[PDB]
Amino acid sequence: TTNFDQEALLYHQQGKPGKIEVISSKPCATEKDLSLAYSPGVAAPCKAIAKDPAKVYDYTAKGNLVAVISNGTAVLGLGNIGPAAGKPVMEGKGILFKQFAGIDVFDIEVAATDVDTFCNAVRVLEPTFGGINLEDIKAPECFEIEERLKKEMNIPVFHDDQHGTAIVSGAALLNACSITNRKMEDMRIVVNGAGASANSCAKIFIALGARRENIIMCDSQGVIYKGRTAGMNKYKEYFASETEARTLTEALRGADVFVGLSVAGALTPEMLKDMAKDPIIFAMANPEPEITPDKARAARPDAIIATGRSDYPNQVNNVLGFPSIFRGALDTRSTQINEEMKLAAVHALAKLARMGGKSFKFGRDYLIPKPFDTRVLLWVAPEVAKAAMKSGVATRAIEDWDQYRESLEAQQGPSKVFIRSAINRVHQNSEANGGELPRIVFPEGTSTKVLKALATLVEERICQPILLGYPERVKEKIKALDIPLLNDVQIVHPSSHPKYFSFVEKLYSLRQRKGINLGEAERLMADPNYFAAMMVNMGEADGMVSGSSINYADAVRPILQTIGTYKEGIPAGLNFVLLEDKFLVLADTTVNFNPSAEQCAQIALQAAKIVEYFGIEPRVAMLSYSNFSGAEGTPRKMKKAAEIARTLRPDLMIEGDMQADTAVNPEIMERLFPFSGLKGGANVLVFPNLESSNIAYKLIQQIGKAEVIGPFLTGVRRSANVLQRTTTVDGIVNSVVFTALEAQFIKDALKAR
Amino acid sequence: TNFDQEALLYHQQGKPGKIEVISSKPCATEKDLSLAYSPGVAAPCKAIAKDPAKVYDYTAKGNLVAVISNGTAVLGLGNIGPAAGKPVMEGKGILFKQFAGIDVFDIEVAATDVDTFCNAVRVLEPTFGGINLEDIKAPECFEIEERLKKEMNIPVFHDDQHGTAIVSGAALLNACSITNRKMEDMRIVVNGAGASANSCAKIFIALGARRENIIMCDSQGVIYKGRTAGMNKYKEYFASETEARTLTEALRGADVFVGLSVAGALTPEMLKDMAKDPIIFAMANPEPEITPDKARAARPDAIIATGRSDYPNQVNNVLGFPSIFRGALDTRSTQINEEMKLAAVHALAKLARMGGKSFKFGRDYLIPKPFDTRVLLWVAPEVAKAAMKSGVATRAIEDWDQYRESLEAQQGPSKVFIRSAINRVHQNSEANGGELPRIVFPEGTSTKVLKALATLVEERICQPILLGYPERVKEKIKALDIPLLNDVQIVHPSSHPKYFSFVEKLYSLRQRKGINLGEAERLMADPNYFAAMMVNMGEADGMVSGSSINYADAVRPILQTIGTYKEGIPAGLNFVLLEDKFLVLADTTVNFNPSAEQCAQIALQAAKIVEYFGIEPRVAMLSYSNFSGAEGTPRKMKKAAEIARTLRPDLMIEGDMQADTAVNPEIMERLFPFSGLKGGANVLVFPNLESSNIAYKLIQQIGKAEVIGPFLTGVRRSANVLQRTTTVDGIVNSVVFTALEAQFIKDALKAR
Ligand SMILES: CC(=O)SCCNC(=O)CCNC(=O)[C@H](O)C(C)(C)COP(=O)(O)OP(=O)(O)OC[C@H]1O[C@@H](n2cnc3c(N)ncnc32)[C@H](O)[C@@H]1OP(=O)(O)O
Ligand SMILES: CC(=O)SCCNC(=O)CCNC(=O)[C@H](O)C(C)(C)COP(=O)(O)OP(=O)(O)OC[C@H]1O[C@@H](n2cnc3c(N)ncnc32)[C@H](O)[C@@H]1OP(=O)(O)O
Ligand SMILES: CC(=O)SCCNC(=O)CCNC(=O)[C@H](O)C(C)(C)COP(=O)(O)OP(=O)(O)OC[C@H]1O[C@@H](n2cnc3c(N)ncnc32)[C@H](O)[C@@H]1OP(=O)(O)O
Ligand SMILES: CC(=O)SCCNC(=O)CCNC(=O)[C@H](O)C(C)(C)COP(=O)(O)OP(=O)(O)OC[C@H]1O[C@@H](n2cnc3c(N)ncnc32)[C@H](O)[C@@H]1OP(=O)(O)O
Ligand SMILES: NC(=O)c1ccc[n+]([C@@H]2O[C@H](COP(=O)([O-])OP(=O)(O)OC[C@H]3O[C@@H](n4cnc5c(N)ncnc54)[C@H](OP(=O)(O)O)[C@@H]3O)[C@@H](O)[C@H]2O)c1
Ligand SMILES: NC(=O)c1ccc[n+]([C@@H]2O[C@H](COP(=O)([O-])OP(=O)(O)OC[C@H]3O[C@@H](n4cnc5c(N)ncnc54)[C@H](OP(=O)(O)O)[C@@H]3O)[C@@H](O)[C@H]2O)c1
Repeated sequence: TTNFDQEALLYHQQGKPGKIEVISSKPCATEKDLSLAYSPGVAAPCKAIAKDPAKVYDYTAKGNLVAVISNGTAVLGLGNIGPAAGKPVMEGKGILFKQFAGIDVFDIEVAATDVDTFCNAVRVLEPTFGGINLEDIKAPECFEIEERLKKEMNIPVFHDDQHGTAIVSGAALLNACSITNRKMEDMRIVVNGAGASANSCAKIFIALGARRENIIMCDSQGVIYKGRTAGMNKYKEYFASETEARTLTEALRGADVFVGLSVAGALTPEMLKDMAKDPIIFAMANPEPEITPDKARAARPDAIIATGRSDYPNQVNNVLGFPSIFRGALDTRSTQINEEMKLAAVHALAKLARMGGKSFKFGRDYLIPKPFDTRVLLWVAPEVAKAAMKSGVATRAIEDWDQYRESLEAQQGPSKVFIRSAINRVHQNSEANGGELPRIVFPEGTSTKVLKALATLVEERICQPILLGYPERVKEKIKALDIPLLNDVQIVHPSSHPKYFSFVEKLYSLRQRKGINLGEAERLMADPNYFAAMMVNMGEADGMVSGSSINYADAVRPILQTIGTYKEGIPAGLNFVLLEDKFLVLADTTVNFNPSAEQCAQIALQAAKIVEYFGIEPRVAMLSYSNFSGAEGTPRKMKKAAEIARTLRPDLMIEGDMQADTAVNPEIMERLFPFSGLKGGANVLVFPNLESSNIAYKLIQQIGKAEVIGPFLTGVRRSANVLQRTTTVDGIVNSVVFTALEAQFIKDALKAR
Repeated sequence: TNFDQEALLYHQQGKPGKIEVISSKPCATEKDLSLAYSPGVAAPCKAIAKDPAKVYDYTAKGNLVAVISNGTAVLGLGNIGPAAGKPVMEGKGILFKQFAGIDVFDIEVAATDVDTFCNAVRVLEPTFGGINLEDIKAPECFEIEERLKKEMNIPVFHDDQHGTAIVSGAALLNACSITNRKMEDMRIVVNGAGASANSCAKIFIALGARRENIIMCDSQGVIYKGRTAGMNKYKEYFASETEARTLTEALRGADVFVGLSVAGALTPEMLKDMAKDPIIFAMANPEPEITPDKARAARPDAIIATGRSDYPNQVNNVLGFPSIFRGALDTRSTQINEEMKLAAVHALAKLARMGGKSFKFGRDYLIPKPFDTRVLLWVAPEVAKAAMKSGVATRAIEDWDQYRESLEAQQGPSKVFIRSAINRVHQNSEANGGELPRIVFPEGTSTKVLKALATLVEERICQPILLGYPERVKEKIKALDIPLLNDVQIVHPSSHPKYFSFVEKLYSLRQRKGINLGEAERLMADPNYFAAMMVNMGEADGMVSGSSINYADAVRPILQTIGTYKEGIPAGLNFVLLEDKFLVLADTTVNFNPSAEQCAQIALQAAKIVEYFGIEPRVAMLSYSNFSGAEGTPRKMKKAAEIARTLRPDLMIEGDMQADTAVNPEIMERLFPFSGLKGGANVLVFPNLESSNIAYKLIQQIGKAEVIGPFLTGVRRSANVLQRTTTVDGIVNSVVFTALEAQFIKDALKAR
């Protein structure tokens, strides 16, 4: 097993067994609350439901809970493994459910291998569950089970295989047809394979506007022809086309859309020559796609390529369809899931792809929205609800949409989507630039944490790393760590680069009158930190990430000495604390020992600019130990800093001084100090000295369940970032992601000048 | 209906459910998605293919029970349907999680028929690691229990019958063993041997009783031979030899009276006719069967242990199912065995028989209070012993020390710290003749203070001496509609009989510090100064203030009047109660910029409090550098750590560190293995006021941990100052700990 395999194995091993747990929604520790929960004060909701049964949806979590039910017979690529071993997949499905829609998930791995036991056992769980997701059931049992369940149950039932990927496939097909200006009246599709996904795709395409005679079904044995005596399954013979294309090679003559859903290797360049004008190719059977996009473009440049892998664009992911469907169904309190909801979802996905703080560009490489696009939910969950306003079988029938919009936004706070949006923005910036990752120089080439994070960063295509150090030693360390992904990395020895002496001359010219001459300049450039700073300054790299193996002072001194600050800029750290519904920005945590009022105001302005880059209105607060006291010492300095920042940036909302609770709690400020101009809480917090900010952010990172990312060195001319020496692998990954974002922004700003 | 509306908020409150499901493992990134979803999620699956039992090592099956039901008998109500019973099942689940740390699902089976219910629960076997099916109808409960025990391996447990049996046996064994009678030969009569009483009688006969040695008289008369009224196939398991039918003749009141059903049937004439030492268990209906006062008045020589929460000797299921099911789960036990039931009842009896002290085992402490922390820590290991002895646990058994460590970790400070503080307050009050500490509140006309005082006086913690106008505060109390405050003591500072003596003593204290008789008379009108003088002169045990005014103006009179003891420095002490440990931040209120000696003294004081709370203190002098010793704060922190080490050479106090290095053992061991601090630091000493204040306030607000404080340490007497931005529950916690400190200081002053 590789390093990733071992990490995945230990993912469910370390700490508490499993991944999911059940906790009280609100705190319950007091004896009065315990009596409210144990003494017969909890019988009152039962009596309330007694007079109104359906009202239970508002009297419990049933309306916000989804079953995830499987028998362990179609677990990914494992085939039949039994319900016992199908538990971690259900846990992962529930994790994805909560991540992408915010719905509580109950994973039930029922041991009903027989169809009758499944049907007569699932039906009895109806009154206590708000919706069921069937999955991981092998054919042909799954089709019959779902068909019986849909009629025999009065609450929505969804199958991730019978109505799963086919929604994203239909959205991609709609976008491809719009690109090719071809209507659904005369379209040719050959759905290779005879699995659940193939039949689901065929059914939804037929219900979408395709003609059943035009479409054909192909499998391992061959194309189902008229009067076929092989494959006596009812579902297989249902999608039987009267033709003579049993041969695989000749079955694709004049094929408008490949939509291939068979194992890898079923497509060849000679086979690719058999497609019709402007064909569309779909991958299948991860992790090996049906055909590589590069060879498809080389052989047939007029074609359109869609894949099921993260590496190549146009990723068909099953996570785009189910979470929004279920969120819309439950919030609208729908009593069933019909084809109208799925068609509405397909239309919404196609519309979103056709048309944080930015988006992609419509084209041949963007037919469906990326799975990391949060707006997906906001653009398809209401639409399903819209279908619930027309199709029917839905109670409640919410009359508002903005309230629904903000309710949906409440379930996608920064703690869930901030890093995902940052990585998506990095990908958008790289792809819009031609497809080159920013060059990030790592002075610590022989650092275990840096290399272990570089494996993930290279796999995720975030940055192009340039490790500094002796090539032999870093290669030995990579081989010892067993990372078969950094073997092709670029390693640059400091005193071997062709531009090394140019860097020495540049540093000598910069600081000739600051205590450095040629003899000292060469020795300084021998250091990896100074060489990395010079590389970043001179344009040989976009950014740099150092300080993992040394203290912050001697890791940030070369950056300030070489790269320096820009006009009217002060170097300053900056941390993002990603809470449930907001992210706070603490500044500064790393550089300034005891900033004055002017320095505090400048730090506040820099932090506000960084916040505004992310599309969030900044509200600065000058933290202190006193609430608008203005007394001698820190309160006076914070008051003066707030006034200076207000004069510099009048349109903002700055106020000081105040304590942390007054700043970050709008209710406290409104109740106690209604005169202050800061309304709604503060997302930017400027600290009086270094000890306060450093200790506060480290304590929040350690003992607080919230996640902090940083510190990021702001106020420097180029994109230089220093990691805290106590960082972890994930901290390095996040910091490198945001360093790549900053480097791309700085490079784009430089170019557009 | 706000009590129901509280759960309706729990059902809306930006959260539409009483319970919710979160992810213990992180899920925020594409790598995390690959780890949790396909194709990475296939990697553990192939691991489980070799051995199915490895699910207990991979998935959350081990810590997963369910409250299965059908709504046939839900709480104090008859048949209601599976749909309408969900809130009570969710309450059972949250009780499970709170008192045992067990994740629990809420499944309702919409089937009154036995066959479908049994089929569904049997087929849910690999889904769940344990079954706590509860609130099903009877006597079909016996049938479903037997069928499920015979069908699948995982332990099926009916909470009602067996938990009632365990609690009844625990209350009965100690009572019988102290009444000069035996539970095996002396003819006990009891009341009931059916449904839950059937399990009660089975537990009794397993604990010494029998069918022939013990004559059983039922709640529904008697289930002996003859009369066939209200008979079923599962009732004659305890036929007796008494041949009478009427309660007067069938029941002669021989040894005990354990009623579990039917309305109140206990007459004073019958209690007089009872032979000797009436042991009465009158849980029965949701409503009390017979009130304990009437039964006690009927027989003065009677020892009555009712089964209601309104009276002492409480009987509850929280001493039953949680600990025993935790024990069964931890060993991956197969099915449910009687031996574990007798082990649990013996553990409860021993715990009942054997902070500062505990309530005397007499007529009031037959069983401990049904929320005590030691209950689980005692019952669960014994249930594990029984499960191992019965040979039903497939999983191997390790040393019991690690098991006890895990059981203790199941209930960290965040769940039990305030409750244990309240219990210690009550124990100190009981050990002091029932007197409560007198706490004087300078702000007698503060809405938050009065609202918190309602709960504080309802919980019997402190005695308010609210200062201010005797009429204005009464008007405020009437406006806020708090009845319990109608009997509190209101003192006008300028009209108290001891006002002039206090003025004279204040003038004597600070005659050479800018205060003369006129200025002392002017200052004693201040409620803060008067409360401080009251505490200093012993007329009140403690005081809390600052809920409306800023900290400086609220703490200056305390420092000027009460002062600091020898070798003491005033400091603010905050407790951050995390899931596994509690940190102590100091100082957060007073010292603008303490020096090395001041920081060392603050650390010593904080270590003293931590030692008082029964935890080994580990001190860390926080800074922005990691053992750098550079000019400025790092050098001051290093010097302070050295001074504190020389002062108390038995604690582990380590240099200057960042917060992450201090509170994380892994970072400390990996980066700085040359240090003397091991296992993390539970005491943090900050270099200045801004750092500590901002850190504690930010942790309180944006963190998910509970911060209680700040507490004023280093003063001669008990006197705390609340934060201006405090809430009602914060005031409640601060007053609880102020009362605890006042009791400790009064006890210290009583001697010498
Ligand atoms: C995540 C963590 O680990 S946080 C740890 C806490 N932080 C620390 O321990 C480090 C705190 N900072 C410091 O100790 C220092 O201020 C350092 C390391 C930034 C600089 O060391 P110093 O001896 O003060 O300065 P140094 O000689 O390196 O100065 C380098 C350059 O920075 C510039 N500089 C430093 N601070 C500032 C500032 N606030 N504004 C503008 N320029 C500045 C100087 O002008 C100088 O430029 P020059 O070469 O043209 O003269
Ligand atoms: C994306 C995130 O997460 S952070 C988002 C932050 N949002 C913002 O709006 C950031 C605000 N702006 C900034 O931080 C910066 O000032 C930026 C991004 C505008 C970049 O400013 P820069 O382009 O680096 O300024 P710079 O001073 O280098 O450019 C002016 C010229 O002076 C030159 N120059 C100035 N000082 C020096 C020096 N010491 N040595 C050499 N050249 C110098 C530069 O080479 C440049 O010349 P060029 O354009 O021919 O190459
Ligand atoms: C929870 C929150 O909101 S925390 C808010 C942040 N904290 C604050 O704003 C308050 C910080 N503390 C202070 O400002 C001051 O130190 C105060 C208010 C406590 C008192 O300091 P001063 O106002 O200078 O005191 P003052 O001159 O009135 O004397 C008061 C007494 O306190 C004593 N005292 C004050 N600080 C100390 C100390 N660190 N050690 C010993 N004694 C002390 C003085 O000796 C004096 O006693 P004395 O009259 O017998 O000589
Ligand atoms: C419980 C928690 O959570 S925190 C745990 C840790 N807490 C602590 O350590 C708090 C410490 N608080 C205390 O009171 C200390 O334990 C003590 C008892 C040692 C302090 O002693 P003090 O309160 O200073 O009193 P002291 O020992 O001086 O009293 C002896 C005599 O001096 C007299 N006295 C002392 N100071 C004065 C004064 N200013 N004016 C008049 N008489 C005085 C007392 O009247 C007493 O006389 P008596 O024998 O006739 O009764
Ligand atoms: N969007 C996605 O990335 C996505 C979504 C869902 C599922 N999946 C993948 O789908 C798989 C599970 O579902 P499935 O229905 O695809 O399983 P599957 O039915 O086993 O997939 C292959 C089947 O297609 C037929 N087939 C056609 N041409 C074939 C050929 N040349 N070689 C072999 N078989 C050929 C065979 O069926 P006959 O023997 O009956 O002819 C074969 O059993 C997993 O790999 C899962 O990851 C991917
Ligand atoms: N130890 C505990 O914490 C504990 C235990 C149990 C109950 N309670 C409390 O008691 C309430 C629940 O009541 P419950 O009925 O489930 O438990 P219960 O009153 O202790 O059980 C008595 C059972 O006997 C039967 N019975 C026979 N005659 C009866 C009569 N006249 N009235 C009532 N029942 C009669 C009923 O079963 P049939 O309907 O099958 O005859 C009933 O379920 C809740 O408030 C709950 O909190 C607490």
